[PDB]
Amino acid sequence: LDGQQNFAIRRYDNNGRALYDINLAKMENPSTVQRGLNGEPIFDPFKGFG
Amino acid sequence: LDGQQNFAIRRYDNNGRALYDINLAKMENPSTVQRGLNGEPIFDPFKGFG
Repeated sequence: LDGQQNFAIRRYDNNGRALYDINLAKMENPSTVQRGLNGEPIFDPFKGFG
Repeated sequence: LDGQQNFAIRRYDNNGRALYDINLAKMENPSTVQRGLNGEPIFDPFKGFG
C-alpha cells in the first residue's frame, strides 16, 4: 500500500483556495522546531519557524 | 605532544579568582550556539546560552 497510495493534509486560505500540501511520505529530510530556553519555539511572522 | 601537554584559557572574576576552564583537548561533546532567525544567539542572563 505504501508504493500504491498517497495521502496528505493540505492547508487552504480563508477563501478556500489551497496553499501547500504536508505529505509525510513525500517529505524528504523533515525537521523539528528550534525551541527556545523555555521550550517556546523560535518564530518570526515573516521568516517563519526555526 | 598531544598526549604529553595540556593547555587552556581560564576565566577569572574581577577580583582575580578563577571560575572555570576551557580546555579544548578535554572538551568531551562540545556544542555551538543556537542562533535565532537573524543569527543572534539565543541567551538568557541566568539560564545561559542555547
